[PDB]
Amino acid sequence: MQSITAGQKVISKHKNGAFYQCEVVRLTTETFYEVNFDDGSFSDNLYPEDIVSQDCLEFGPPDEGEVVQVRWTDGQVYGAKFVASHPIQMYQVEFEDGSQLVVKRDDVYTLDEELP
Repeated sequence: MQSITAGQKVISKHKNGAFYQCEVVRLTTETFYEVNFDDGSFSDNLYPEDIVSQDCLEFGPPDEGEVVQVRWTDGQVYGAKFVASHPIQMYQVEFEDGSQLVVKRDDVYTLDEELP
């Protein structure tokens, strides 16, 4: 399948929920953290700044297995153990209204292809 490059016109969903033509402004790598909470539940999509026991933006990820504290979706702090750091290629897109999103490869379509 096709690689997508910066400056290409593509089709993707706007924040309102409908597909429009947009432009790829830049390619980015986003780094997600994976953790096992103390109750045994698992998260695969934490950001580095969500670790509140150490400064991961300045010093990089925890060691595999390391005890951490996490600021969660409810705004509370929970104990966890660090599992892994998972980098993903993403695509910053811009619509005619000036709005922007950062999205996964599977959310972008070429002008020539059938939707969805």
